[PDB]
Amino acid sequence: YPIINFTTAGATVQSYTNFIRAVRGRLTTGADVRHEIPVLPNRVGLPINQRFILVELSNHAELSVTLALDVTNAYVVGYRAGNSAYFFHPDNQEDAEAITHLFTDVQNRYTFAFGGNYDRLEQLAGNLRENIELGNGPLEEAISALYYYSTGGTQLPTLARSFIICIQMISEAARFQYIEGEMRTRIRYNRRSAPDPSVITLENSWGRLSTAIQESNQGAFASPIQLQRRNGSKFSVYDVSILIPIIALMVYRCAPPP
Repeated sequence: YPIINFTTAGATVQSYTNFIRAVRGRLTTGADVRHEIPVLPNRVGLPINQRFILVELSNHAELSVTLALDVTNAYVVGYRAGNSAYFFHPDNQEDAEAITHLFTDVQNRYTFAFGGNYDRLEQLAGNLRENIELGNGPLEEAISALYYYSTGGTQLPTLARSFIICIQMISEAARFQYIEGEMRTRIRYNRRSAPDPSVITLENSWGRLSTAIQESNQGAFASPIQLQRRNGSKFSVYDVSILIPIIALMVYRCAPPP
C-alpha cells in the first residue's frame, strides 16, 4: 500500500501543502471527475490491493505512527505504532475483512469496540469538535498520544481527542481545499484554534454535498444545502460552481449521467 509521509517537526505551509497534495493523488485515480471535482474510487468492485493508503506521521519528539485510510471515503480506519495496531470497530462484514489486509506483520492487532465517527469520539473525548484546538502543536501532541497508547501512557479521552485532531487535519483537509486552507493558516502563524462553523458545517455536509453535486441537473441542485460562514451566519448552496474552490474530493454516490 502507498505511503505518504509528513512530520510536524518544523512544518511549514509548503510542507503541509505538498503533503495534502500527495494524499489526494493517492486517494483518487483521476478517472472520475465531475464539474472539475475529483470523485473517490467507487467501493463496488474495488480490488483489495487498492483499498487503502498509509499516512506516516512523525513529530519533533522523534515518534511515529501510521494512519490507514480507506480510499473510498478517506476515512481513518486504524493506525500502527511500533509493535501494535488499532482498528476502529468495522461497520460491516466487508470492512472487517478488509482491515485484515493492513499492517499484516504487526506483533499485536487490536480492534476497538467503538466506531471512528465524530459523535462517538467526541463523546469519548469529553469535548466537541468546536472545543478541540487544531494546529501543528495539537497535531504534534496527538501523534505522541497515539504512540504511547499501547504502553498505558494515553488515557482514552485523550486518545479520542487525538484521533479527532488527526482526522480533521488529514482527511478533512484532503476533502476540502477550504479546510486545508484553514490548517495552512494555523501553521503559518503558528496558532492553535478550535474549528469555526464554516469548518464544522463543511465536515458534516461532505456526503450531502457530494450527492447534491453528483445528482444535480447540470450542476443545479434540486434542493439547496445550508452551510455556515465563520461568524456562524447561514448561506445557501444551490450550485456546484461555488463549491469548486471549496471541495477537493467527493465520495462516490452515483454514476455520472451521459
